[PDB]
Amino acid sequence: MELWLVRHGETLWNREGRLLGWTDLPLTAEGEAQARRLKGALPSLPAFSSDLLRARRTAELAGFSPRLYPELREIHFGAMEGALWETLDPRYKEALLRFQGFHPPGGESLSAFQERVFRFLEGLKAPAVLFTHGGVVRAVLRALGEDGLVPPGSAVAVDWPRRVLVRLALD
Repeated sequence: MELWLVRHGETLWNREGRLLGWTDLPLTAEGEAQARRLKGALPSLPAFSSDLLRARRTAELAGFSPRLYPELREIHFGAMEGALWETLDPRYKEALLRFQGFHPPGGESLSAFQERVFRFLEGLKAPAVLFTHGGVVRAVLRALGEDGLVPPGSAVAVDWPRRVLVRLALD
């Protein structure tokens, strides 16, 4: 089933390299610019969005009026929220890089994150545009056997749960 996953525009922590999860940061000026560039580049399909500010605002600037679902939220980093990637302990960096076995204190385990995301995708009844987060797009891409990193404000269309159709990056 055709689904378009959109990574929200940049926030300050994306520039600073800090783990951004449920911290409700706003888009930067550049992030809003990136969101506007998406308007007209995405198909006219029903839309869904994470309820976090940066995602909702991206959907709005991209010309959509999405139905909100917390299930589309980025992973909850708990006590690691805001931690600099640079300073992340080796076993944590690798855990995140290999995308396997991770459960920060006060947060969500990667397993719970995946279950939440995939259960949501399974429930979709028709093609749609999903405004969501980097970690969500990465979970989906990795499950499809591909590199899960995409630029902020970019999108990826997939035939769920089979393959990636296209990666759309705008400048």
